[PDB]
Amino acid sequence: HHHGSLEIRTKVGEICISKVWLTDEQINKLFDRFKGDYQVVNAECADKVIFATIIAIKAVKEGRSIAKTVPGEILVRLSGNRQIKEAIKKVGAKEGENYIVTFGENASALLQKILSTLEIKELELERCDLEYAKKAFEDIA
Ligand SMILES: [Mg+2]
Repeated sequence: HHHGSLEIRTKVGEICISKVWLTDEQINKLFDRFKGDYQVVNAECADKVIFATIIAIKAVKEGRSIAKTVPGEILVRLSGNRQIKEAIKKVGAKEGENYIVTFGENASALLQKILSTLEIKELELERCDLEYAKKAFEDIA
């Protein structure tokens, strides 16, 4: 824009993700034990989780987020529901296949820590097909 302005950063830092199997039992222990820079979501494929996480990190940083924390804002952005309670219903962790995403300075170690400590089984990361990725992008960006 105007000559002399920043300098506006596109990068949000490292984001790590794994598709996992979680029992209700594992989901309980996860939320009780871990309080940091992660979220667990029930999503169709990985790309949309990454899009939601990027937007959530940026919106929080810019003070333009709907929810007040990144984990809350991931749920809002991934679901498209401004009400956190409604977002949780749609894309919150559910017994079965989930994605764990971590972000911030120690993203990779945190993801490893969650996975290792809870002996969580990883599944093949599933990419969104291009049709879905197009839709997810228009929905989120
Ligand atoms: Mg599901």
